[PDB]
Amino acid sequence: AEVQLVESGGGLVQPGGSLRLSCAASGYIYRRYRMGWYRQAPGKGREFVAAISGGSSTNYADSVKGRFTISRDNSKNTVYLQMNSLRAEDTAVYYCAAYRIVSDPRVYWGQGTQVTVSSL
Repeated sequence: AEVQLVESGGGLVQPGGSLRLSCAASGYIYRRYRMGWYRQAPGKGREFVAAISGGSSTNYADSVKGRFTISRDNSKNTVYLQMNSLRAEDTAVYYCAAYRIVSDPRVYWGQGTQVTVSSL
């Protein structure tokens, strides 16, 4: 079975703005895998942002709860991360991830998409 993760939607935006990240996964992943978003700012490591599906309820980091919204679109096999009320601390490389703890010893990562929040 094919395994592929395609991210998009990043870029530059003013503080208080909105960006929408997407992650199209192959049907083998989108159906039976937990899929989460992680971000890595320059100088730090990857940290949890939001996750969905996989039988588990939707989860958010406390710093983004109420601002970010994760969702699924069955007609596109795509997970979306809506980011509203963005701030400078949100500047990072956002990674889409898919993993299953029970049987698969692997976690699948996307290539990363840049999200910059500059005041100009």
